[PDB]
Amino acid sequence: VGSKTKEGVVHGVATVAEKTKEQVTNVGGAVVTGVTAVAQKTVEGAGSIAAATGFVKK
Amino acid sequence: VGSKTKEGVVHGVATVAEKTKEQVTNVGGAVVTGVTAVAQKTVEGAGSIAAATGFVKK
Amino acid sequence: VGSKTKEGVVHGVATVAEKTKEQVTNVGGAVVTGVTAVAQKTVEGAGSIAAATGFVKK
Amino acid sequence: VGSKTKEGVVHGVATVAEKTKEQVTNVGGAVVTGVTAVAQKTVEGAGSIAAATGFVKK
Amino acid sequence: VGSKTKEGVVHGVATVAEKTKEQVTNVGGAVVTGVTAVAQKTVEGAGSIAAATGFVKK
Amino acid sequence: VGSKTKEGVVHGVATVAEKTKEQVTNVGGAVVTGVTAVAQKTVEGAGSIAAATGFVKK
Amino acid sequence: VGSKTKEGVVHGVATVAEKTKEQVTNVGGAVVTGVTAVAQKTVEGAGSIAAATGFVKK
Amino acid sequence: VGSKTKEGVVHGVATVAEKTKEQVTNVGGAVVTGVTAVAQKTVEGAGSIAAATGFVKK
Ligand SMILES: Cc1cc(-c2ccc(/N=N/c3ccc4c(S(=O)(=O)O)cc(S(=O)(=O)O)c(N)c4c3O)c(C)c2)ccc1/N=N/c1ccc2c(S(=O)(=O)O)cc(S(=O)(=O)O)c(N)c2c1O
Ligand SMILES: Cc1cc(-c2ccc(/N=N/c3ccc4c(S(=O)(=O)O)cc(S(=O)(=O)O)c(N)c4c3O)c(C)c2)ccc1/N=N/c1ccc2c(S(=O)(=O)O)cc(S(=O)(=O)O)c(N)c2c1O
Ligand SMILES: Cc1cc(-c2ccc(/N=N/c3ccc4c(S(=O)(=O)O)cc(S(=O)(=O)O)c(N)c4c3O)c(C)c2)ccc1/N=N/c1ccc2c(S(=O)(=O)O)cc(S(=O)(=O)O)c(N)c2c1O
Ligand SMILES: Cc1cc(-c2ccc(/N=N/c3ccc4c(S(=O)(=O)O)cc(S(=O)(=O)O)c(N)c4c3O)c(C)c2)ccc1/N=N/c1ccc2c(S(=O)(=O)O)cc(S(=O)(=O)O)c(N)c2c1O
Ligand SMILES: Cc1cc(-c2ccc(/N=N/c3ccc4c(S(=O)(=O)O)cc(S(=O)(=O)O)c(N)c4c3O)c(C)c2)ccc1/N=N/c1ccc2c(S(=O)(=O)O)cc(S(=O)(=O)O)c(N)c2c1O
Ligand SMILES: Cc1cc(-c2ccc(/N=N/c3ccc4c(S(=O)(=O)O)cc(S(=O)(=O)O)c(N)c4c3O)c(C)c2)ccc1/N=N/c1ccc2c(S(=O)(=O)O)cc(S(=O)(=O)O)c(N)c2c1O
Ligand SMILES: Cc1cc(-c2ccc(/N=N/c3ccc4c(S(=O)(=O)O)cc(S(=O)(=O)O)c(N)c4c3O)c(C)c2)ccc1/N=N/c1ccc2c(S(=O)(=O)O)cc(S(=O)(=O)O)c(N)c2c1O
Ligand SMILES: Cc1cc(-c2ccc(/N=N/c3ccc4c(S(=O)(=O)O)cc(S(=O)(=O)O)c(N)c4c3O)c(C)c2)ccc1/N=N/c1ccc2c(S(=O)(=O)O)cc(S(=O)(=O)O)c(N)c2c1O
Ligand SMILES: Cc1cc(-c2ccc(/N=N/c3ccc4c(S(=O)(=O)O)cc(S(=O)(=O)O)c(N)c4c3O)c(C)c2)ccc1/N=N/c1ccc2c(S(=O)(=O)O)cc(S(=O)(=O)O)c(N)c2c1O
Ligand SMILES: Cc1cc(-c2ccc(/N=N/c3ccc4c(S(=O)(=O)O)cc(S(=O)(=O)O)c(N)c4c3O)c(C)c2)ccc1/N=N/c1ccc2c(S(=O)(=O)O)cc(S(=O)(=O)O)c(N)c2c1O
Ligand SMILES: Cc1cc(-c2ccc(/N=N/c3ccc4c(S(=O)(=O)O)cc(S(=O)(=O)O)c(N)c4c3O)c(C)c2)ccc1/N=N/c1ccc2c(S(=O)(=O)O)cc(S(=O)(=O)O)c(N)c2c1O
Repeated sequence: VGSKTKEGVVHGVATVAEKTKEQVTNVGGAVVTGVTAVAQKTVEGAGSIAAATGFVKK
Repeated sequence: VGSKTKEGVVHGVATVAEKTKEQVTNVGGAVVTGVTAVAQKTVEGAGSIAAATGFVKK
Repeated sequence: VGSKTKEGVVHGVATVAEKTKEQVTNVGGAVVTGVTAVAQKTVEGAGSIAAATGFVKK
Repeated sequence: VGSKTKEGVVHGVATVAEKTKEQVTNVGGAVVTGVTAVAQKTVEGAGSIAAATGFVKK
Repeated sequence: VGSKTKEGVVHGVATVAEKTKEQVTNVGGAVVTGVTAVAQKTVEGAGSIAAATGFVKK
Repeated sequence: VGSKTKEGVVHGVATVAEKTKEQVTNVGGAVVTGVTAVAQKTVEGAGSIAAATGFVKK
Repeated sequence: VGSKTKEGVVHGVATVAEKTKEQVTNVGGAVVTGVTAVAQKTVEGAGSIAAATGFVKK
Repeated sequence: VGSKTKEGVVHGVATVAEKTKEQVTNVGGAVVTGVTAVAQKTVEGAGSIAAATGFVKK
């Protein structure tokens, strides 16, 4: 019962970022800026890769 | 009972970002800016890759 | 019962960041800026790779 | 019952960061700036790789 | 008399070759197979980048 | 008389070769297989980057 | 008379070769297989970077 | 008369070769297999970086 399982895989990626200026200003919240070539696999779990989750209150 | 399973896979990607200026200003909330070549596979789970989830209140 | 399992894998990545200036200013919250070639696999667990999770209150 | 298990693996990565100036200013919160070629595998555990988790209060 | 001169330049390239098998058989001649991101600039010269130049005779 | 001269330049390149098998068989000639990120600048000269130049005779 | 001269330059390169098998068989000629990130600048000279130059005779 | 001269330069290179088997068989000729991050600058000279130059005769 031979079973192969290629899951949550990422291969053969090539990004090129040319940026003269890159700022992230944050006042009161969350920021999630740059993600590249990210992989995940959960079992009885909750995956949440890029989750900027803000709560401003008073 | 040989079963192959190629799931949640990402391969052969090539992005090129040329940006003279890139700003993200945040006041009170959330931001999720740049995601590229991201993969996921959950089992009994809730996947949520890029979720900027704000709550401004008073 | 020979089973192979290639899960949560990341291979063959090549990023190139050319940036003249890159600032992250943070006042009251969270920031998660640069992630590249990150992998994960949980079992009875909750994976959460890049999670800037802010709570501004009073 | 020969089972191979390549999980949470990261191989063949080559990043190149050219940055003339890179600042991270933090006032009251959290910051998580640069992650590259990071791998994880938990069993009965909660993986959380890059989690800038802020709580500003009064 | 300020003169800028961006000549013979190549920047921001990202190729991705996925090939299961790649053969080059040569019997009597020339072959020039793979060129990528190549640049040149001659002055009183003859540029000739990829020149497979065969002469079969008797 | 300030003159800048960016010539014969190559920057920001990222190739990714995934090849299961790659053979070059040569019998009587020339072969020039893999060139990547190559640069040149001659003055009173003849540039010739990849030149497989065969002469089969008798 | 301030003159800058960025010539024959190569910077910011990142190649990734994954090859299960790579053979070069040569019988009677020349072979030039793998060149990467090579730079040159001649003055009263003849540049010739990858030149497999065969002469089979009798 | 301040003149800067960045010529024949190579910087910021990162190659990664993963090869299960790599053979070069040579019978009667020349072979030039692996060159990476090579630089040159001649004045009244002839540069010739990778030149497999064969002469089979009788
Ligand atoms: C993209 C880019 C931006 C800037 C630059 C310049 C100024 C600046 N802000 N300045 C401020 C700000 C505020 C001021 C304020 S306030 O806001 O009220 O507080 C007040 C006052 S005042 O009351 O005293 O009047 C000021 N004076 C303020 C002020 O001066 C900022 C933010 C940015 C400069 C240069 C620039 N880019 N340069 C170029 C220029 C050339 C580039 C060239 S080339 O040489 O032309 O071939 C090529 C290339 S490429 O090959 O890579 O494509 C480039 N990328 C080139 C390039 O990027
Ligand atoms: C990367 C880069 C940054 C900037 C730049 C310049 C200034 C600056 N802010 N300055 C400020 C700020 C505030 C001031 C204020 S305030 O706001 O009230 O506080 C007041 C006053 S005042 O009342 O006294 O008037 C000021 N004077 C203020 C002021 O001066 C900042 C923030 C940034 C300019 C240029 C620049 N890039 N340069 C170039 C320029 C050239 C580049 C060239 S080339 O030589 O042209 O060929 C090539 C290449 S490439 O090969 O890599 O493509 C480049 N990348 C080049 C390049 O990047
Ligand atoms: C950077 C920057 C910041 C602010 C700023 C400063 C103070 C401030 N006050 N905070 C308050 C105050 C009161 C609060 C009160 S109250 O008193 O009862 O009313 C209550 C409550 S509560 O109930 O929630 O408890 C609060 N939370 C209150 C509160 O948070 C706040 C809110 C903000 C403002 C402006 C600012 N400017 N940023 C700059 C500044 C400069 C920039 C420049 S320069 O070179 O300097 O010219 C250039 C450039 S660009 O050309 O590149 O785009 C920029 N983008 C620049 C830039 O972005
Ligand atoms: C950097 C910077 C910071 C701020 C700043 C300063 C103070 C400040 N005060 N905080 C307060 C105060 C009071 C609070 C009160 S109260 O007293 O009862 O009213 C109550 C309450 S509560 O009830 O919630 O408990 C609060 N939370 C209060 C509170 O949070 C805060 C909130 C913020 C403001 C501005 C600022 N400027 N930054 C600059 C400054 C300069 C920048 C320049 S330059 O070169 O210098 O020209 C350039 C550039 S750019 O071209 O590259 O974009 C910039 N972006 C620059 C820039 O961003
Ligand atoms: C760096 C920097 C800092 C601040 C700054 C300073 C003090 C300050 N005061 N704190 C307060 C005060 C009161 C609080 C009060 S209250 O009194 O009841 O109201 C209550 C409460 S509470 O209820 O929460 O307990 C608080 N937490 C309060 C509080 O935190 C705060 C909040 C902030 C401000 C500005 C600032 N500037 N930064 C600089 C400064 C300079 C920068 C320069 S320069 O070369 O110097 O020109 C250049 C450049 S760039 O060109 O490269 O972008 C910059 N970015 C520069 C830059 O970013
Ligand atoms: C020359 C030659 C080549 C091969 C052969 C077969 C398969 C193969 N690839 N294998 C696979 C397979 C699976 C892959 C999987 S999976 O399915 O999920 O697990 C995934 C992935 S991936 O994740 O990376 O996408 C892969 N890349 C996989 C993959 O590459 C490769 C690269 C090469 C096989 C044989 C071969 N030549 N054999 C010869 C050759 C000659 C033979 C000759 S003769 O000399 O020509 O007369 C005679 C005789 S006989 O008379 O005795 O019958 C023979 N038996 C001869 C003979 O056997
Ligand atoms: C690889 C291969 C080679 C040849 C082959 C062998 C000998 C040969 N003889 N040479 C002669 C002979 C005489 C000359 C004469 S004469 O005697 O007066 O007439 C004169 C003159 S002259 O006047 O110019 O001086 C000559 N030059 C003469 C000359 O050059 C020559 C010319 C060629 C033949 C076939 C051959 N097969 N190749 C293979 C062989 C096998 C291949 C296989 S397998 O696994 O092995 O089954 C598979 C596969 S694939 O499925 O992947 O496509 C392949 N492609 C395979 C493959 O390509
Ligand atoms: C590898 C291979 C080589 C040749 C081969 C062998 C001998 C040979 N003889 N040369 C001669 C001979 C005589 C000359 C004469 S004469 O005696 O007066 O007539 C005169 C003159 S002259 O007047 O010009 O001076 C000459 N030049 C002569 C000459 O050049 C030559 C030219 C070539 C032939 C075949 C060959 N087989 N290779 C194989 C063999 C096997 C291959 C296999 S396998 O696994 O083994 O099944 C598989 C595969 S694939 O599936 O991957 O494609 C292959 N491609 C395989 C493959 O390519
Ligand atoms: C020349 C030759 C080569 C090989 C051979 C077979 C497999 C192989 N690779 N192995 C694997 C396998 C698994 C990998 C796995 S896994 O599955 O998850 O565990 C993972 C990974 S990864 O993580 O790095 O991606 C791998 N890289 C794995 C991998 O590389 C390599 C590199 C090479 C085998 C044999 C061989 N030649 N053998 C010959 C060769 C010739 C033989 C000849 S003859 O001279 O040609 O006439 C005759 C005869 S006979 O008459 O007695 O039958 C023979 N038996 C001959 C013979 O046996
Ligand atoms: C490797 C290999 C070699 C040859 C081979 C052997 C001898 C040979 N004879 N030479 C001659 C002879 C006579 C000359 C004459 S004459 O006598 O007057 O006619 C004249 C003249 S002259 O006038 O120029 O002076 C000459 N030059 C002559 C000449 O050069 C020559 C020419 C060639 C042949 C085949 C060969 N096979 N190679 C193999 C062999 C095996 C391969 C195998 S295996 O595992 O072993 O099954 C597998 C595989 S693969 O699956 O991975 O593709 C392969 N590719 C294999 C492979 O490539
Ligand atoms: C390794 C190998 C070598 C040769 C081979 C052997 C002898 C030979 N003889 N040379 C001659 C002879 C006579 C000359 C004469 S004459 O006597 O008057 O006729 C005249 C003249 S002249 O007038 O020009 O002066 C000459 N030049 C002559 C000449 O050059 C030559 C030329 C070549 C042949 C085959 C060979 N086999 N190699 C193998 C062998 C095995 C390979 C195997 S295995 O595991 O062993 O199965 C596998 C594999 S693979 O799967 O990985 O591809 C392989 N590729 C293998 C492989 O390549």
